[PDB]
Amino acid sequence: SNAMADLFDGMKRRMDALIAERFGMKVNINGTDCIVVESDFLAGKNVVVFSGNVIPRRGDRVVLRGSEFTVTRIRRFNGKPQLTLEEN
Amino acid sequence: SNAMADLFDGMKRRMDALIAERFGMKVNINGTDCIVVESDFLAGKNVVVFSGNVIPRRGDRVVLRGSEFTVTRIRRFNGKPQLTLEEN
Amino acid sequence: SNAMADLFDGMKRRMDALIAERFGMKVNINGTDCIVVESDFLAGKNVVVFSGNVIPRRGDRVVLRGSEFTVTRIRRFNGKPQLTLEEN
Amino acid sequence: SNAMADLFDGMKRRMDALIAERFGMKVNINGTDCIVVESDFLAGKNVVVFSGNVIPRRGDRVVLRGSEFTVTRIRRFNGKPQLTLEEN
Repeated sequence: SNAMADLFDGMKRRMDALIAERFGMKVNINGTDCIVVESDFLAGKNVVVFSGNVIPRRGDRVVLRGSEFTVTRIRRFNGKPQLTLEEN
Repeated sequence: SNAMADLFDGMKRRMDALIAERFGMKVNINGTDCIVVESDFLAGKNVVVFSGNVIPRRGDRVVLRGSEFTVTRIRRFNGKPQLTLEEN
Repeated sequence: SNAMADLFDGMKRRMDALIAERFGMKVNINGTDCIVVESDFLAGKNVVVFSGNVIPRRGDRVVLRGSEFTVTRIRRFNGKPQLTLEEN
Repeated sequence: SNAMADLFDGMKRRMDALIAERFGMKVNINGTDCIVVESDFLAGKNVVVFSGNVIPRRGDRVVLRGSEFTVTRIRRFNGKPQLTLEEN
């Protein structure tokens, strides 16, 4: 019952925290700093947002690796924002 | 790199398929049959949708266990539709 | 590094505790009570020992489900004692 | 039933193969080449043997990183040989 489900949830939570720790980048989205991971490591730059303190939007300017981008579209990747970014 | 990430993805995919197999219910949402799991097993009926062949919406009538419901709101649960259903 | 390895270890530890919780049986081996799981659920009765407080041996009498057995041979199953038991 | 158990087994199998891939070393034990991982990454050199084609023994000479060692003792680490090696 819950046991199995509660276990699975914790494993998923720890699994994502590890991916973010290993490949995450520090990035600024609409004024808020957060961690993102390039889609290269998981699969017009593409990245999925791991921090839970931001809600990215189409329009938002994203500073990544010193360059400015614009979130042109937003998909889902296991419930996480997958952003399509375009140079400015 | 990808190895770890590709592994994690497969584990997540298999983990959800098992939860659906063990606790999933067969239910009809807006004319389409699909599998859903009561939130009781994972945490005004509440359920998360596991089948990938439906896109639930506020308004949709849901036949569950012989009764009709209406999806009043839709949240996310690890990227899956979590529906709040009300009796008719 | 350790992170990934430490994570994997904990998942394995929790994974086994769940299997034991769901299918484990209470059994007496050479005077000590412990949990065992029938090989039917994992693959001349055959079982693997989950409790860490016993060290089974060829010769040992095992009371299981009301009947007495003798451990005729001992293999390994992911590092756990897999006992071959014969009726008395 | 088996489903959960069969899933857990596969995850464990894939989990170990990944650790070996990331930290494994190529080493010769009693004439046979195999993969080993330093205990530093998992916890008088100490290592656990991942390859399934060897059966290490006390006495065996082990060539590791260009140096010769002797397996002085053998423990278990989740069912895998954990060897204690001494310089020659």
